[PDB]
Amino acid sequence: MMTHEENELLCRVEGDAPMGRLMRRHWTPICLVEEVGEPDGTPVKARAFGEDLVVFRDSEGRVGVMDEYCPHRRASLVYGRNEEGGLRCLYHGWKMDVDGNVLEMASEPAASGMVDKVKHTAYPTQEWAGMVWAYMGPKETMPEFLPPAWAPTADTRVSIAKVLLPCNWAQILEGAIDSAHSSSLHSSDMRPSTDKAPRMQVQRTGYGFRYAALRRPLSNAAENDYVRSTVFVAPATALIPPNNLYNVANINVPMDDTNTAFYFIAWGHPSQTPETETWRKFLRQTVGVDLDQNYRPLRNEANKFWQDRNAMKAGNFTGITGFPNQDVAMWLTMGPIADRTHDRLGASDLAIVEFRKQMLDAVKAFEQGAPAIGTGVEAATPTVCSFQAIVPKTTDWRTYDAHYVWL
Amino acid sequence: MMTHEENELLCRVEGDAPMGRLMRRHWTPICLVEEVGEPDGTPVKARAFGEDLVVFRDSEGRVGVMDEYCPHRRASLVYGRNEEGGLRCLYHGWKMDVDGNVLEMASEPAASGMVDKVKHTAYPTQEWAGMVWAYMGPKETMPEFLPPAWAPTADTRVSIAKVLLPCNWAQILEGAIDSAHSSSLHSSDMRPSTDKAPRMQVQRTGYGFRYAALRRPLSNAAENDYVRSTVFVAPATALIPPNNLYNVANINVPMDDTNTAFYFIAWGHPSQTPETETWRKFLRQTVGVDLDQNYRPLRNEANKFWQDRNAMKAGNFTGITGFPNQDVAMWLTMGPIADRTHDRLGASDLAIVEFRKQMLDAVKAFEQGAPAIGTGVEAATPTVCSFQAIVPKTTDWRTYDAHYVWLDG
Amino acid sequence: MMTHEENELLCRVEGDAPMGRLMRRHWTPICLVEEVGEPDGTPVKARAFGEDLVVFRDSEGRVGVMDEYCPHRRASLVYGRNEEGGLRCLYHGWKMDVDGNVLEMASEPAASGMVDKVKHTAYPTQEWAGMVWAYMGPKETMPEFLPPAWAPTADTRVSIAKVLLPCNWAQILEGAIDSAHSSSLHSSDMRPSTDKAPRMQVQRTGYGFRYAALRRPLSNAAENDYVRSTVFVAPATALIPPNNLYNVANINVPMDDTNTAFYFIAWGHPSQTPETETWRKFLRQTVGVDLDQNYRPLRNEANKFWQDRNAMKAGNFTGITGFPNQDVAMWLTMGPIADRTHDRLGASDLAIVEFRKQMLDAVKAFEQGAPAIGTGVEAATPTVCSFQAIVPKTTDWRTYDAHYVWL
Amino acid sequence: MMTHEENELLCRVEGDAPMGRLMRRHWTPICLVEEVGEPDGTPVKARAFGEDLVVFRDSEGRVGVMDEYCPHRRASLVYGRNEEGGLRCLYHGWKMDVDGNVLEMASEPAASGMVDKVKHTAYPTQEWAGMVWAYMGPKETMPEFLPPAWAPTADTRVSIAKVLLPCNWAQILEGAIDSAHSSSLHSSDMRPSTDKAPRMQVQRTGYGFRYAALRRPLSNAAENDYVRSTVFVAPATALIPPNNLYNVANINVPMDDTNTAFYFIAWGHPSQTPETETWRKFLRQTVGVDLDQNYRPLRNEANKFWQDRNAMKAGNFTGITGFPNQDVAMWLTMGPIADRTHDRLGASDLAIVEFRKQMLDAVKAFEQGAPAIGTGVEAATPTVCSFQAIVPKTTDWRTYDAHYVWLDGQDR
Ligand code: FES
Ligand code: FES
Ligand code: FES
Ligand code: FES
Ligand SMILES: [Fe+2]
Ligand SMILES: [Fe+2]
Ligand SMILES: [Fe+2]
Ligand SMILES: [Fe+2]
Repeated sequence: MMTHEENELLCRVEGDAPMGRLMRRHWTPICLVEEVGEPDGTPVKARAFGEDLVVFRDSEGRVGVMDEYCPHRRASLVYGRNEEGGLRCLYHGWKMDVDGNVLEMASEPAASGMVDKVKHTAYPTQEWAGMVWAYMGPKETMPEFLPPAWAPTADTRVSIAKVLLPCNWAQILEGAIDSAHSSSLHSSDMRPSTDKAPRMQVQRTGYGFRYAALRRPLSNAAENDYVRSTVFVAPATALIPPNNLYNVANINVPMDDTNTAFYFIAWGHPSQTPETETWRKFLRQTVGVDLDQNYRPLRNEANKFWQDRNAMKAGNFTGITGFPNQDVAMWLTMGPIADRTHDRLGASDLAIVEFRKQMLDAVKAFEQGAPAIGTGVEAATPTVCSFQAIVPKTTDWRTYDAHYVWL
Repeated sequence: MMTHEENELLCRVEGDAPMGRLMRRHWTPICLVEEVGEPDGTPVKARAFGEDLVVFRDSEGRVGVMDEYCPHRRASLVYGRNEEGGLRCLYHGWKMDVDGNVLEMASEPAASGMVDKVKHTAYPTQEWAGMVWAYMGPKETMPEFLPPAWAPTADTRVSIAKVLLPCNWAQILEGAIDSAHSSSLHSSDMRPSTDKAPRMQVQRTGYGFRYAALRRPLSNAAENDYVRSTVFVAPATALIPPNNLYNVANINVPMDDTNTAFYFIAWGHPSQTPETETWRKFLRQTVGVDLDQNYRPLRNEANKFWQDRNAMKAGNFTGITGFPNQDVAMWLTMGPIADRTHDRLGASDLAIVEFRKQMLDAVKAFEQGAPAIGTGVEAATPTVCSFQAIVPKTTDWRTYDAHYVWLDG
Repeated sequence: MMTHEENELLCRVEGDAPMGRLMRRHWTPICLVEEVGEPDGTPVKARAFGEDLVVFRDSEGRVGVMDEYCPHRRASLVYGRNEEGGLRCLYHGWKMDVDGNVLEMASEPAASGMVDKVKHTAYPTQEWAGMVWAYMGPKETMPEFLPPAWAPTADTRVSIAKVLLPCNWAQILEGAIDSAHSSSLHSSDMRPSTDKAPRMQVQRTGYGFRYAALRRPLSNAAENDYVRSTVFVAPATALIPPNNLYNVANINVPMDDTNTAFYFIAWGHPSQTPETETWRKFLRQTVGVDLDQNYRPLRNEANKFWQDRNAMKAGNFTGITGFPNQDVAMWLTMGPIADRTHDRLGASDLAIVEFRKQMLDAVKAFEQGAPAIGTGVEAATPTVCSFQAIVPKTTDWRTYDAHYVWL
Repeated sequence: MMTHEENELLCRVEGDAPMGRLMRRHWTPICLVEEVGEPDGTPVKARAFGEDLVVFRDSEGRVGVMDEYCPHRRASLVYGRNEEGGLRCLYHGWKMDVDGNVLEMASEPAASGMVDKVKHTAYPTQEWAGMVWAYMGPKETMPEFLPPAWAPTADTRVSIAKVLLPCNWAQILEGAIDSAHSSSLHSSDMRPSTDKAPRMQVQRTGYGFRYAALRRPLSNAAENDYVRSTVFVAPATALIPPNNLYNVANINVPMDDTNTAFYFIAWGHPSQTPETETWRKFLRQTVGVDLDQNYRPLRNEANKFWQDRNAMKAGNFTGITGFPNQDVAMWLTMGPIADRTHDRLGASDLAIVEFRKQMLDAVKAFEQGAPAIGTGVEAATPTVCSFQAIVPKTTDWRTYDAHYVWLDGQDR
């Protein structure tokens, strides 16, 4: 049984919070590449770990991620002019480059003490797989940026739905490591199985854990299992089981203690992996249709996530369209921070139990001096993958030589 | 560098707050005269210093400013019947006059002495320069109402834009004593200088301070300065440099700790000064177009103050229309109470630093029992004015004998 | 100069108007396959040549295209129940199959054999390339359905934007055979040339014509021509010059005399050709963003097609987003039926002149009993293709051996 | 098969049109009582047979129905002041009484000979059964006003849904003389029968016709019939079969050739008949929810009458809420004026066939000088009533001694 205090430790990320300090030891997505446009594009507002950030791509094509508020008198830089190699605040014309250097102050003299040497909070960035990433941890702790398990290479197609969700990251992450839920919630959105009650096994690792959900297959149940294996990559990534054509990953980024940037990714061979808008349409996460311009969902508690009771009477399980929308209805109705003090977990919760244990330990150990889970030598790499396959009851799923879906 | 505690002391006005108590030693604008209409007109809701007020113009034409909540069981009087010399609560028919006497209790037997016992809290009021004013301090401290420096007399055209802004008053006031910002923020809304970096000087006074921004003028920069002088009139009024035709003033009234009634005033000779709707259209502060019926801006953070990025690519500096809306975008994005603990000020902030020093000092002194800054003998006058002028480098600006713009210059 | 009577002959299609009789000798797109759904799906409203149609996919997966009004008392069958092998009107329960046989009249005695005697107007249909096609000509004139030039085969990716436009088809058609327009209208959306004034050459065929716009190339304009060839496929199809990756076609179907279903198609090899939603987003034709649910544009004359004057001052040519929406602005402002009586045509209009001449000749010939242009032996095939290429000055562009783009 | 010319003759009512003339020989509902308010109430805009009307209740409680446009320069009197025994035009202050007499002209010299010489077109009116009625025919043809069949007495509860529909009156009327439609269209809205194909029989009368829909009952089907008898009262009223508690009638007033005021009425003993808002909610014809403030439906073609495809997949027949909205979807999708030249009518259409033949004869006869159908000693009275009952096959339904539903199971 978790305690109130453990819940807080697990979930809070703003400012002081140990869990944030840990998370900030990993490279984090801040926003989509598509949001920042061309050189001199419109500046973008973002939010990670309780901090408001401005993101902008300068004349040379470099992407900056900085504190949103001007270093001078803290007007929002989102309104500023992005040109001639920096972002210029509207108010008194201080201009910053993408590394946070103040290149100029319109109403100030000279250069030696205030003009150049003043440095606006700004983080290292990278662009990869359709996202802008930043390292928001102590600077001297920044590792080399390496390909995530779900975007191994410059030629993988990566297609992203982003949805800003008004609840804490941990209940969303839990929903990616919860194989049984597909067999209820997603049962109108379907495998060689109808088994609703899979056996769970978890293998902890240095970066998180891998787990397998074992279902009785429709044929030769005596002989084999339907294995679906998911990878938990700490702090807040799941590699969930692929389909026959492409892979699927979830990364979640805490905007603050009660909001999360949810990224749902189709990835694989370009000829077998949907493009962005196809993927969004399939998921019902189309900007302008399912989401507003800020990728916030139009489905909400007051319209019951557009649930359709007549669809449900007709045999549609949830009456909610777009399987992630079905997920969201469940997560948001748990409240801004799910109260895990009131859970009644079961066999199906095994990987969620492992998540809670592992992450609580990892944050206490980190606070006492260990490496942040999944950093340095520990890291997951693209050798890590989820998969699904009919497997011999006498083969160890943990040693099964599965690779990501390609060609 | 201010502490959190100094920032609280400067900014908070509600209830006890020292700065509220200081500010209430001065007559305060409550709402526009336009809002109260005619005798027996619709009652108006206002808020000052964290109090909800009802304002109304009775059958004899007198304006009352009173606590909004009925003294019986505290239903809002804003819904009541304004007629026959009083405001009558709908609920049980208690009727108050402009001075908060209860004239009548519809359901109370004249038997009891109740009707003459209850007095509703109501403030002394004045109407002047198109505003309803009230005196919200301890009554025995009420001074004679004298004209503001920006409304000298009955023959002055005074044209007002009112905007209710969801931030704290002090960040708004600071935006009025901040000469350098025009040269960036308002650069597409232009004077005989292209100088963006004015050198600043202040002269402290009994009622606040005057400051001058000096810029190199376009011609004869060798021997002359372009002097723009702004007057800070404590607690929260800036006489901003005039143009060639008319004067510009700003008075800010805290509605509470995180909201302010902003009044942006064109005043001068009628023949040279725009009318109200012309001024509002010029500033894009038109009720029904830029503002709702309560004078709240339709521009906001969610719509990004209607900033148009294509206009900015085309060369417009802020892509925001109406110069005060460009100011508002900056003030509001600093958050409901700007955190000055995080400022990094520079040369261009000298008046703002002065303001913080003087007001923190004035509030401390006032708590210790000194008179509230700018009251009694020390009060600003119509002779105090902002000014703009090409001035010889050998003339001390503090010495320039300026008058407020009138006719012919 | 065209006369009023020639303008009407060319443009009108309702009733027995000869041009509509001519067009109905060709298999015609009625709606997209994506509107009709699964077996027993929601019936769809369509309109072609002045007739309101209902389209539905029955329980066996067959598509019907039928007069919209019930043959009983003419209630709309769009509201009917699509199930159990047919479409049943709500009012008295008459049930039709996709061939317009009445299977049952809920309320009629079976004895007075009326159920066998009543047939409902229903048209032969075909599904191909993501569209539902019908043959709306006299029944015995129905030709074998062959693949159109832009959808050669079952392994071609065809991605379709559909827009319902409130003007007559012919002006929309003309817009696809008007090469010089790209060099103005679409100048901010572009090429091997900045020649704004192409010289024009046309070659008539039995199914339409091909033309070439010849531009001065970026140099070697002494040696070469930059050739873009478009193919007019009568009556209302334009195969437009490819890009280096995929092919583009336009087929327009008159809904009536003043409205047109506009189909703008990307087609080619699946790995080089965008998916539907990608195509629609590129063109700003996304349902729910640019279009309402009936595929009508939200851009219109009262909102000036969302023309942004600020973008124009910043150097964007039109201030209108999505190049087809730029064309649409121009077409709809010419009025419901463009008044060709008041054109002042120039050299750039040669292909438009050919079209006017050929279609007026075609329909005049057809009234006197000539086979409809482009039917039978003369019909365009996938060997007929548009192209674009530098063409050393000394070659007949007419002899150029282009194929569509594939890999 | 009707001709185009016969369709036009049956349906058009504006101005000269003979059907318009025929219909105007009957007292006509113009609006609901509840629209006219109290004395000095807000003037009401109404429209019958192609004329725009203003309706107001004056200071003394009387109701006027008059040409909407001021007799002076034709400004709308709907905007005028209703006070001091009259309606005064805002423009130049001409003031008219409910009889159309000009009481005053604000700007005309007191003894300008013009005052008591201008008469504005104003019709005789009657208030009854929660409606304002007017006599819009030639004044010397006006008959005494008698109770409608469906509102026999001052003690009767009458509850009305009014809906302004954008189609011609005749296709709406036909919808009420079409027993078979209920067994399909209204099959999710349901009786001692599941028979979908009633046998039909008609009995012509001097005011219209009665018809009987005969279905096999669910018990003793070989001996007994379930009889639903509807009465058509010309020109545009149907007394529809009652239920066990109360009575149901439809009166339709053409607003012009392509718009119709539809009144749908529950009536009977006050303790057995729902109140107005009850009835409206049940039918989904509530103002502010189903209808705008002018009683126009928010359900339309563009939103497919809010047809819910999922409800249909779950087994609801039409996916449209409130049985009249189901009717309306069918009527309006036939077009502003249904084209009867393209019908293919079967046995179920017998009452509609009869209505078409009867009303085309009546308007032909009338145009040539016969009395208007259903005027005079010929008038339907409250003795005429629809009914529903199980009846032995050996009994003639024409003979069944029906009375309108009243109390318990006893007559009135
Ligand atoms: S607040 Fe940004 S430059 Fe002054
Ligand atoms: S609350 Fe105001 S009179 Fe009672
Ligand atoms: S109108 Fe369709 S079955 Fe009667
Ligand atoms: S128009 Fe009515 S009084 Fe003149
Ligand atoms: Fe899920
Ligand atoms: Fe400003
Ligand atoms: Fe074009
Ligand atoms: Fe019905």
